[PDB]
Amino acid sequence: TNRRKSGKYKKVEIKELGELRKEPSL
Repeated sequence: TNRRKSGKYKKVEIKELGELRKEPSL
């Protein structure tokens, strides 16, 4: 993207993996 919006964007990756349920992406 033209702007990464990083960190806030980066957490969305593990958020979709379910960090809200405590399921990690690692």
